[PDB]
Amino acid sequence: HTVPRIKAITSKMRMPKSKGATVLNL
Amino acid sequence: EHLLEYAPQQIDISNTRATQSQFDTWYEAVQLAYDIGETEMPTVMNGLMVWCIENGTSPNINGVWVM
Amino acid sequence: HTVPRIKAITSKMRMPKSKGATVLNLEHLLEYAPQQIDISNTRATQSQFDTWYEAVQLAYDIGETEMPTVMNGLMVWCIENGTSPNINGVWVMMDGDEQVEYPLKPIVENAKPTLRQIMAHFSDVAEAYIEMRNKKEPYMPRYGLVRNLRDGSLARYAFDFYEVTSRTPVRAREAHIQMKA
Repeated sequence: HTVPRIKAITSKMRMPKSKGATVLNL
Repeated sequence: EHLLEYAPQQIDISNTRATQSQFDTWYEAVQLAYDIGETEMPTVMNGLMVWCIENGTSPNINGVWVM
Repeated sequence: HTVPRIKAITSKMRMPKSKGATVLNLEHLLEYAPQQIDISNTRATQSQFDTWYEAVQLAYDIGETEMPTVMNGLMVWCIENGTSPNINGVWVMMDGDEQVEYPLKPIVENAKPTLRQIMAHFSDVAEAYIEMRNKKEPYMPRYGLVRNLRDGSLARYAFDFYEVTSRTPVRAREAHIQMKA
């Protein structure tokens, strides 16, 4: 009796990266 | 011979109701899209009938239904 | 001497079933009884109405303590006109025999799915306002006014965004057949 709620899938954003390091300074 | 015992229910051979295969595909495909466990889906379809009584059966393709 | 009674044949109901398993949950169904007002295709969902009400607040830049005033005139304005106006334009309110205007672009653009289907939240209250006005003068909304209609008492049910439920009088319920013909 918890009336299932459709799970929300948050598509993780893809920071540009070089040599395993983010380029933009958030 | 076979005709004398071939007596199916009227409920079964109709042009209104969908075949058991087509209903099975719809019920399974909805489960994959919503991603809900089979033990909890009875709840979801429990509100689907109630929602479709209060409205039509040809709504907008894009939209939501409320429980 | 038992006077045979015609036997009763109970036609067993046919639960929908997939892979030999009932789909409906009979337990939950016996207490799942929501209001008719809630599950409708006319009224917008509480989330969509929340987005519209919040987004309008950001666009107009008015404090939440004063916005009730602004929406207080929005319903009255939409009774006197339709619910599908020009995207670019204004709606008028009133401060003591003077006009103040507000842009109509934010109101009619953040109204999903349509302004009628989201402003129908106000349709219940609008009956109280119209009845109050009609108690001091002959009041008729301009929509039903110019819809070939002539009845006076019915005017409580003669605006564009009226939603119909099981408690509307038959005279009201049969009316919308002719106006929306």
